[PDB]
This record gives sequence, C-alpha cells and structure tokens, in this order.
Amino acid sequence: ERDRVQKKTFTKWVNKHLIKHWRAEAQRHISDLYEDLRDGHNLISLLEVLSGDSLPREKGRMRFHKLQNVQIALDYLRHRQVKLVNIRNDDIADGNPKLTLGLIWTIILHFQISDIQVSGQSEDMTAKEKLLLWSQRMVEGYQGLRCDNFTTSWRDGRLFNAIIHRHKPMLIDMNKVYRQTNLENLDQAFSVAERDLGVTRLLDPEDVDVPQPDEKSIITYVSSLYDAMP
Repeated sequence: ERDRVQKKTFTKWVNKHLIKHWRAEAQRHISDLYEDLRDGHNLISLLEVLSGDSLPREKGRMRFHKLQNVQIALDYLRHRQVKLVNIRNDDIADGNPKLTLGLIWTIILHFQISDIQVSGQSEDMTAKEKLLLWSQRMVEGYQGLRCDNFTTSWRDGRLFNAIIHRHKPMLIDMNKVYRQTNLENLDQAFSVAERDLGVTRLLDPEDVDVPQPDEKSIITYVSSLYDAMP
C-alpha cells in the first residue's frame, strides 16, 4: 500500500538530513517513524539542519519533555507561517501515523518542494503543478512519453531515465530503456542518479512498479531530481 511506501520514503528523507547535523549527538538514525519522532528530539534536529537555525531543546526523559520538544518543533513551523492544519503535541508524542506522516509531508513541502519555479508557468498553478510542468518540459522531445501525473506515469521507469539522460546522455541508453522491464529501468535510473548526480535513493524499484505508485513519495523523489538539474 501507498502508506507503507510513504513511511518508507519519509524515513529515508528524514535520515538523509539527520546525519548531516552539525552536532555529533544529534546525528541520529531512525528505524521506525512512528516511534523515533515521539520524543521530539529528531524533529528538532531535522528542522535545525533544514533551516540552519539553532533551536532550544529539553534534555530529560519524561513524558511531558516529549511534549515540550514536539511543541518547540511545531512552534518553529508555525512561526514560519506553516499551517499545521490542527496537530497537537500529543498526536506526535503518541505516534499517530496519519499525523506523523502529515507532519513530515508538511516539512518536505515547506523546505523542499515549494521553491519550484519554472519559466512560463501559471500564477496559481500549485507547487506540485509546477513540478509537473518541469517534468514534462524535461521530456518534451522524447518519443511519445507523457508525464500526466505523479503516479502511473512514473511506473515503468522511462520518465526517470529520460530525465537523467539530459546531462548524462552518456550514462543511459534510452534504447535499452524501451527494451528493459520496469524494475531494471527503475534500478538503473535510481543508481545512476545516486552515483553521478548526487541524488539519494529514496525509492526502491519495487515501491514504484505497482498499479498505483504513491503520489507523495514520487513527488519527494522527483523534487530531489529537480534540485540536481533544473
């Protein structure tokens, strides 16, 4: 299901950032997203690295120290005009999945997805509508591949390869692309983007070759491409 994939994707995204913390003790790794954010420490760390700001933190063990640290993170975001539609400290401290996923998505949008500007876009297209237009424009010439959406259109790997073939034309062979299975095409795309473009592998080939790829995870990964070659 799309939610286990989303947890998955979100977890790697958060970890990529955690380990670049400037402070050693904060350089942590999450195993389960629905446990390892509860105490608020990694949420605060994640906001520290993404913003470069130094945030207060509460050291102890206690239940209400978890709450305090979540509140510091939520308060940070609210002070930056992020609409936390309604989340309490509790939701995160208790490990609620929907809201924990929602909070991470909100952070991904705010910090990563929302700077997407492309030339000749419309005024009130969304930031996802703007990414889409970029993706389309990135493959305008390749022979009858559409990008219509951030799900089914990505399933066979063609889009990703075609995108990477725009400055590593040398590293991928689009011909083999139209001969390869979905899985081969995904692995390759994702392994090329890591080695030669500096793009962390957020998705597994298995997560994407399914009838309905999870829209947020695909957007997270494709945003990451955009960041490497706009």
